[PDB]
Amino acid sequence: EFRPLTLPPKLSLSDFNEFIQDIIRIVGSENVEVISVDGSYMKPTHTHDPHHVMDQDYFLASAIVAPRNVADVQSIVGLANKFSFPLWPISIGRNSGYGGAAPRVSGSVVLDMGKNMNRVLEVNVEGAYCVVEPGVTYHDLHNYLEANNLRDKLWLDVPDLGGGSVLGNAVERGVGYTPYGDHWMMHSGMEVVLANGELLRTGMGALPDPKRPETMGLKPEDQPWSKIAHLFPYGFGPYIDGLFSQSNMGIVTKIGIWLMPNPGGYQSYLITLPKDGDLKQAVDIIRPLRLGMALQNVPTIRHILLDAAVLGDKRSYSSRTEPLSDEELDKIAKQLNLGRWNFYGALYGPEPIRRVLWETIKDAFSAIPGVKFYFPEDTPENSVLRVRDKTMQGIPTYDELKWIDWLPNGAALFFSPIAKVSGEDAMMQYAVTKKRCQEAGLDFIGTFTVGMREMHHIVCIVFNKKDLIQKRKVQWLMRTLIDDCAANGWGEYRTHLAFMDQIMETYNWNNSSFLRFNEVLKNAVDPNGIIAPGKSGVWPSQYSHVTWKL
Amino acid sequence: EFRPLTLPPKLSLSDFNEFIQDIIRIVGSENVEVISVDGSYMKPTHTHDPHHVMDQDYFLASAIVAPRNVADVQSIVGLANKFSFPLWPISIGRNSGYGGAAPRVSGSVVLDMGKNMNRVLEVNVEGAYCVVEPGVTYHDLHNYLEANNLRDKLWLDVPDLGGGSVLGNAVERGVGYTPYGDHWMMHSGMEVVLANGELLRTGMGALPDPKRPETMGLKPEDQPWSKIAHLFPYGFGPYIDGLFSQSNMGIVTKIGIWLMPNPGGYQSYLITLPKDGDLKQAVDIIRPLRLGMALQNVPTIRHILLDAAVLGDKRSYSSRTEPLSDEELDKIAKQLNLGRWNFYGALYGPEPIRRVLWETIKDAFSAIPGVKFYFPEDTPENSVLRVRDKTMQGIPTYDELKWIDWLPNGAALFFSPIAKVSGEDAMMQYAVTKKRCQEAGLDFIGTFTVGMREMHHIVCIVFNKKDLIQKRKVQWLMRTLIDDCAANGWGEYRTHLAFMDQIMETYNWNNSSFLRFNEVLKNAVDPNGIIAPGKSGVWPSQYSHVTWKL
Amino acid sequence: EFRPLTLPPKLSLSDFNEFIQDIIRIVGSENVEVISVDGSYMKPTHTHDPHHVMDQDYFLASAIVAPRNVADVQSIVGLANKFSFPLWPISIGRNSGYGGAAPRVSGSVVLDMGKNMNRVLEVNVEGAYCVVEPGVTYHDLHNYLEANNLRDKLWLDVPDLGGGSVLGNAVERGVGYTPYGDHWMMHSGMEVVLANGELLRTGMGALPDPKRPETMGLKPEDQPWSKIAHLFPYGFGPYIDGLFSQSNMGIVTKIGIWLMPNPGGYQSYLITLPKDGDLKQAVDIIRPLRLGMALQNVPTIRHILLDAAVLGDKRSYSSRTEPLSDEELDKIAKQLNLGRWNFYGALYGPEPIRRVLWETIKDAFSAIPGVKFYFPEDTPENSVLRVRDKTMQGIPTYDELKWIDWLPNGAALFFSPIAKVSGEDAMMQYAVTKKRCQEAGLDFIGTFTVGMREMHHIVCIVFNKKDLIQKRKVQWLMRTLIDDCAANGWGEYRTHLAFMDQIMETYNWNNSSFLRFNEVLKNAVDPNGIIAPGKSGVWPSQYSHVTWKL
Ligand SMILES: Cc1cc2nc3c(=O)[nH]c(=O)nc-3n(C[C@H](O)[C@H](O)[C@H](O)COP(=O)(O)OP(=O)(O)OC[C@H]3O[C@@H](n4cnc5c(N)ncnc54)[C@H](O)[C@@H]3O)c2cc1C
Ligand SMILES: Cc1cc2nc3c(=O)[nH]c(=O)nc-3n(C[C@H](O)[C@H](O)[C@H](O)COP(=O)(O)OP(=O)(O)OC[C@H]3O[C@@H](n4cnc5c(N)ncnc54)[C@H](O)[C@@H]3O)c2cc1C
Ligand SMILES: Cc1cc2nc3c(=O)[nH]c(=O)nc-3n(C[C@H](O)[C@H](O)[C@H](O)COP(=O)(O)OP(=O)(O)OC[C@H]3O[C@@H](n4cnc5c(N)ncnc54)[C@H](O)[C@@H]3O)c2cc1C
Repeated sequence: EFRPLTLPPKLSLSDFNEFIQDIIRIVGSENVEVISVDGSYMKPTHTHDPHHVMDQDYFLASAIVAPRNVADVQSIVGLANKFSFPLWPISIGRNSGYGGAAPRVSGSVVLDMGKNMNRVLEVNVEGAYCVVEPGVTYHDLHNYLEANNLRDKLWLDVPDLGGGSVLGNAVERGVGYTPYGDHWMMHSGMEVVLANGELLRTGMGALPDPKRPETMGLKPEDQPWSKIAHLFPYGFGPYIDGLFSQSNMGIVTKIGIWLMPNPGGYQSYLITLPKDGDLKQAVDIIRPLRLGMALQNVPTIRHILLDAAVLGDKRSYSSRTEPLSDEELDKIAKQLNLGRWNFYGALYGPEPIRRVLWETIKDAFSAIPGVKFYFPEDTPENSVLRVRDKTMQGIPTYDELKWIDWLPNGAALFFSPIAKVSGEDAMMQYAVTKKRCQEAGLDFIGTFTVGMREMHHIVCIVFNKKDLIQKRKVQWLMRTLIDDCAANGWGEYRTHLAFMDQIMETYNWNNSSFLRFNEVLKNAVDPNGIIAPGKSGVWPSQYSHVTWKL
Repeated sequence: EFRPLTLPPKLSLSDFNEFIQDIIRIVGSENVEVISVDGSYMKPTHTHDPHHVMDQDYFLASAIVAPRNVADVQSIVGLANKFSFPLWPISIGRNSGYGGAAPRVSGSVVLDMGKNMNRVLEVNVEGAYCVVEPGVTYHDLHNYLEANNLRDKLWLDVPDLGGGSVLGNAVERGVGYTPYGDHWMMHSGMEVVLANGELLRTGMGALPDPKRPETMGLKPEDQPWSKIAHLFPYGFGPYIDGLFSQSNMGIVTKIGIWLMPNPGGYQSYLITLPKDGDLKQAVDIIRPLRLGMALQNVPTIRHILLDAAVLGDKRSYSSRTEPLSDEELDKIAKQLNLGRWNFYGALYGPEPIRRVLWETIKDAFSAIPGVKFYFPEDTPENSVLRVRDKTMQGIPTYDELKWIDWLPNGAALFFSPIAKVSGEDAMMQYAVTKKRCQEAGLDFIGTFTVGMREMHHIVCIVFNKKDLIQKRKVQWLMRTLIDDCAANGWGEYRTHLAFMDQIMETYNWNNSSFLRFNEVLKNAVDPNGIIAPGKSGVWPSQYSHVTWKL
Repeated sequence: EFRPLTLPPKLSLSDFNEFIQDIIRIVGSENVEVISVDGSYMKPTHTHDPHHVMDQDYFLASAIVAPRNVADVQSIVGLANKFSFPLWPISIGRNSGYGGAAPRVSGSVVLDMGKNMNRVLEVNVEGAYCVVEPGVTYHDLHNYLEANNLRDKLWLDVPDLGGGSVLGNAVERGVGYTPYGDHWMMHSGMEVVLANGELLRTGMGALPDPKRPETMGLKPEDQPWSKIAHLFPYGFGPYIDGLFSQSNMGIVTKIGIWLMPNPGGYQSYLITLPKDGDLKQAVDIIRPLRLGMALQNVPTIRHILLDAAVLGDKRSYSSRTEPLSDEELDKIAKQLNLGRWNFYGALYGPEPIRRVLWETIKDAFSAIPGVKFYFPEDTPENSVLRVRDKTMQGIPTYDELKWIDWLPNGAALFFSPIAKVSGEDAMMQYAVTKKRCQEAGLDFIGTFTVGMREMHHIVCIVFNKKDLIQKRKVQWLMRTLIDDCAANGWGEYRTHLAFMDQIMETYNWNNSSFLRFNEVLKNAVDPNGIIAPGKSGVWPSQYSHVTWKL
């Protein structure tokens, strides 16, 4: 195809056409798409940001290319290196709130790994691990377990929605809600295509499977792994895996992800905290419990509007364009039988062990007046608890997508700082965030997800994507939260394409020593700068900081 | 000081002398040492390998330099870069069985970070972490906790001996025996001096602590960390921490290590397995128990000779120069009230939870005929269980050093492959290893340490370091084990200076893609190749592979 | 001389010694100084910052070198380039409050141009200009005019103290108080030694004086200038002069500065403004008057404590360690017969024109209740008006040095933002600055100097240089003021060595385009980076930003 809306830097129309004809020859006209529609969560867009905070076509692919297999990715990298054409690899492209599948550099080729590199490569029972390609969503892996009846031996660990890619999410250091919720830490053994196009496998994945007649003559990509590849992540020498998470250091083609054995017992629960201020003592109560494993999974502390927005848009609770008052938030909480903060958790394993932990939890939470305790059965059919009850056992749902519809043409942008696990720090972060949302004309919507010694604070900014003024207030809000949080010693763990530079600039101890070190690494492994330039604020030397940073 | 036995590559005597005078002016004559004695575990040698498998002076420093602080390390790096002088950083230098403090390249300056960079920088109760410099041995950190009474709030995680550096051990991906036994995974926030001499801090350590009057004007090295630095390891962007473990990518000056809260209950235990063949069923029993967390810590399966060697040298059990027969191992086991394999573990937490897990463990292990169960009280005063009862609660001991004295001038060399957690794989690795020890004229001595989905098989080769013929059989044994194990699909997780190249060559999937990628990274960050060239087989471009590899 | 406390980067002791011997052979032992005392304003120190906000030896020369002439500077530049030794040129080195004579990079050679390159090269009556070398202080040029009776034809333009170098001050874009107060704009024709060591002359100074018998054979440095050299600054082509002010682009050896003809009438005056709040209306009154030239010179609006501090230390007005209250400032104002703000100006020219402008000024200022008007005769012997009456006619005094002694071991640090000439903007800047001084435990001391469309706000931070806690509060105050002011859209016009990087980082529109452009220029003209690296935040490529910025 002939003429794209945006060409990547320094490339001529003729070169773009020579390039696209070269790729069409490799992958088939059916797998290549030239951009000369926001779509849905259902069938994600792969050209731009469906939840566009900047203009809709601000972050835009010149073309979307779907490799059929690893050999196609090596060839496409060969061609991107020959023509100096930047690639933007995606797995599923549902990074909603983080830019969807849009490239950081406009004119890049969006590399859709997901459409054809789809396979559940292995489900190993005794080692309790799975091996997956980029296109395996959580829903897909769930169906795979069900079809082979593996559900009674191994459980999954899923984020709030089930359509994300198991690999994509793990390489972004995404989070789920069972004891295996730290997705990046459950990995072991990854396959990567380097920027130079060579194949690399990490850890014990570098220890080759001994030759045998049955595997002779296989392409590298298609060779099995040695026995400890997906069991012990470290291998020998430098542990380079982390270089591939949240980076532009390579294209991840395969990954092993450890899976939890059916625990032989499960019980989810909801603890309702009546006051807005009860966040402080709840978190102080969580702290010791999380550290000594009374709290096994990743429990979450949801703000009343996150549950309300799952249940119905803002127009169903008030016909007010401005942010709900404190008094209106108490009314909504009362109407839903929830508190101002709602703590969701789960117990795993034998009844005798659950019983004792549940008594410990109940007892500690009782120091907060008005606390109420519920199991799924005790709540209404449409309750969030009934949805999260599936979530904390590794079953994928899509119910939580509905809070994005809080406003008319609801688009989401996530502000994701980390807080200490202490009531004091949590209140401070909340107060700082709440204040700026108010100044911006937006309701505060958020969840705290409880890690062992930290909490990920997912502030959910929802705005109408067809309101120019509010889009501008959101950009102002985001950039100010970034700065206020940094001035309070909190950094974000993950962000959207437009804020990558400003968030990396916040990690500037000792005159930006961390970004300089990362640049050095990137320019050595990618001398033509073709793999996702700018991802995480890391720019290869051919991209002037002046021209490209935001 | 004037004339060293061995100069580093390409450096003249005149330049060595200029360099040393330059360093003496920086650190003081008392902190520099020119080598113009194997010592002890008590006062480790810092010039060569005390457990020398090669000739005693084969791996030798030209000089030993002790920086007083981080400014001194930056200045030494600056001088090493000016003169192209290789540095071999050590923390404590007790890497016995792995080369002690010896440099991979002879003529290097051994950088003793531990002598003056000694401080326990912070013990944070609420965040349950500690922050340490290279000189903090486990014993040191234990005494710090005792002195401030922290013992009742926070426990340590220690390897078999207490003299190791908490940081040194973790950057080697060392292993301890409590639930926080995976030392490298308990870290969060490191400070590194790069090869260019710049200071870097990883993760959230890159998000600076907000200015305040009290900390103004501090040198970078001396600035505090922001709140989440030692609570959430990831930070933002590429997670580069693993680039600094088992590597020559930089000189670690500080690290935070997460510490376990007193569990509120503890009970250690020993399960004796009568037959040599009971390893298979034991491991199959361990498998599910480890995966479902009935086994909380890192339990170990010790071979009867490892416990015997702790209790007395070989001469005290037989006056035979050849390896003990099977029948003699049964007699020794009987004499000590141990099995042929001895399973050591521990239970943590409230009595009601310990009770239930202990009944589950006992029950599962009962399927093996002749199994006996003991608590420390049930065994003799000198028992290994009583020593490990301290070990599995994070209390440092030195009792286990005695197995090194199995033979007259006993030296240790560790062969450390990983095995699946399956009886079949374990028996096979053991059989392979046992056969070669026998061909070599050595007793098989080893432990299996149980990770979640893998076991670390520490084969403890002990040899007389004044026996030339046996030293040679030891090198033959090691090199053959390496190849045999790789041919059965097992790689080693850590090794000694003399086998680093042969073990990295084993991790050659896709034509050594892993090592090539590592070399690219090393040459970019260390253009003069001054930081520990050859560490893990990774050689900077100025070190010919032909000249330097073993 | 053998061993300096601090060596410049990458240079050995041997090279330092070769270098120094080379310079001693060029300039004489009497003109070189090796540093192996804060001194006074009387005999300034040339080794470090006498008003040290950082540690006293934080910014320190390795040696001080005094060239006898321009040939010596070219030879020193040649040697600095051969050895890669950084030079820190000073003229007089009285940059008190801005770092004194201290180099930005410690270990630099401080190039004392003033000691021997001292000459008033020319005073031209018809062209009303003077030509000076670095060593000509204002006092010196005043005495030259007096000695030749030029006082009745030409006046000087002096800053608050008379000891500064006429050239040094102008290349820093310093400010004086007569109609020729914009010192950098009164220059025309400069001589510079470039970093490559070549001699350049700017503007019409590049159009050579036509040969004549009398000037044949002169060294370039010693040749006269052509007729328009000091009359028309521009010359032909690119006007590169500004590249040499506040820069490290070269070493200024000569400059011409335009001088005002005796105006044929002069009258200074003081307008006292009773209330703290009267700043707003005063500035709005100033605005139109400045723009239409009723206000001829650079009038100043001094804060009551600046005049009080000239008259006596803080101990003489209160024995309070904390900052004076509002009520105490009113008492002090009353005691001195001053307002809370005191406007100092002057009228120039014939009586009939002065009369009319004075009636216009008086009238406009009468809209502020309680305003009082004074001529020098009307005030006491020790009054500031009597001192500034000399200052606004270009006569040098040293009376104003006394406010530095406000506190026991008083040191000064200047915070120098620019403000619009509007009451609203002035009040806002003052409020911002006042609040932070208070949080820091310091009295607010400052002056506003009135440019045509801008005001220079000289906030005079005075602190005890032997108080560690206060030195730290001072650094906290400065760094916070910088950020607060930038967030309100004000940047500083000049600063101290320790804040140069943070102030240049503030001038980051379009991703720091201004600094990148400056770095490109610096690295082209100074490939060895020897001329004052880091001056104004501008670092040559051999100085890592990570290592060197503050
Ligand atoms: C309502 C809602 C709820 C959410 N809840 C959660 C939650 O609970 N937990 C959570 O973690 N996230 C959550 N998210 C964030 C995001 O939606 C999910 O994390 C999702 O799984 C990410 O999209 P994707 O995995 O389909 O991947 P992709 O868009 O494919 O994103 C992968 C990204 O990682 C890189 N990448 C992906 N594949 C590759 C590859 N093969 N090679 C190299 N780089 C690659 C690229 O940077 C890319 O942009 C939520 C989002 C929404 C809208
Ligand atoms: C009887 C015996 C039992 C043992 N049991 C165990 C056990 O149970 N578990 C276990 O893990 N180990 C064990 N060890 C192995 C080893 O002795 C210990 O791990 C010990 O803690 C390592 O030495 P050190 O920590 O003093 O470190 P060092 O010798 O200081 O070694 C650190 C090594 O890591 C690197 N390094 C160290 N400090 C730095 C730094 N600051 N910057 C960059 N690189 C650095 C270098 O490569 C160096 O050689 C045992 C050894 C013996 C002899
Ligand atoms: C009480 C007090 C009051 C002050 N009042 C005023 C005031 O009213 N107005 C004002 O402008 N300043 C004022 N100053 C600031 C400063 O003290 C004066 O500006 C003083 O004239 C500067 O020092 P110097 O001229 O002796 O120069 P130097 O210290 O010699 O400084 C010149 C600086 O410019 C550069 N430089 C100097 N000479 C050369 C050269 N030959 N080549 C290249 N670069 C060169 C260097 O960066 C150097 O650090 C005041 C200071 C104090 C302590």
